[PDB]
Amino acid sequence: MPSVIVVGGQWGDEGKGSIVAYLSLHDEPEIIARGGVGTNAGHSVVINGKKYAVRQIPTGFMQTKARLLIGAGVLVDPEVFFHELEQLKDFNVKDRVGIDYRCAIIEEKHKQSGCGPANADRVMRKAKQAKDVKELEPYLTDVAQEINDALDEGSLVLVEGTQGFGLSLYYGTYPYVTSKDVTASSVAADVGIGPTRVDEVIVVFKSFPTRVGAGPFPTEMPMEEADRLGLVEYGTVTGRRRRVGWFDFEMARYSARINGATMLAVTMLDKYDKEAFGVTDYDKLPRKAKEFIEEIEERVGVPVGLIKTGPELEHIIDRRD
Repeated sequence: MPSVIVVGGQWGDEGKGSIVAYLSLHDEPEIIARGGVGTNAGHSVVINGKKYAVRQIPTGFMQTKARLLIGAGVLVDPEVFFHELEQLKDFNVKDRVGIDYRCAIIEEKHKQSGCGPANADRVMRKAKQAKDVKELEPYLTDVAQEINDALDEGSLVLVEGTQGFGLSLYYGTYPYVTSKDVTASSVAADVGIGPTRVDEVIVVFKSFPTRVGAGPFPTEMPMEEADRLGLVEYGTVTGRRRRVGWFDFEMARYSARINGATMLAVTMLDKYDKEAFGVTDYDKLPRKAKEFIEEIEERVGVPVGLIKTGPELEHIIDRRD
């Protein structure tokens, strides 16, 4: 059934984790594969007051009745993998987690995240694979296999990528980008699925774009201003203070076009307008809020099917009728 690919249209941290979590529970997909680079991104989600952060395992772990797979095109770090298996032991992920036996491994000599150096040898065919380490075996499998199997069985499959279009290796702010393409097409290749097998493509966006480290930020705002509006965010893995800037409709439109976005997702709308916090019904949104949304759909050319009005799961407006 309608396979959904979730990717970011900015510079990562758009809240891809929250969206995947919502869909995992509301839609109840049978498979939740993870794509992208590796563990250099910690997708977070707030489950009833408790904040979570995963870098290896998909952000759909809350859905016990579903397998969590990791695409072959994704780098795996044994240290973080097992760490999260313990952190999520309450969800019994260790029983439904599968790592493609063709995934590249991130060794300490790479970490010297290590995703960059890892891919360096990856394309140089010098790094080992998942089936080369003993610790990783009871989880090995063929993600491309299971995904296609369920896909033919009309089963729902949800895949999530990492980073954002802005960090794309091809269409990103080179050289200030990741070590690979993060478009919906790439994510599909990471899990082993044909482009014609993809039904829906959701490009996530957040009221205020953010950056991590050097890089061109046209809509960037003085951090002094980011403090007044209260948009100060810290990396879930580095604790680094991300740079903030106002929405970039131009980029949003472009990033949504190349990704062939069939749906748009907006998050942290409450940060743009306090009067929108908790809203579940679009019609119950304040003028200012509706203005922003409508403006996005007209500037991007794609309708927003999901709107996050808070960090909690219930804080979201689902209009995918």
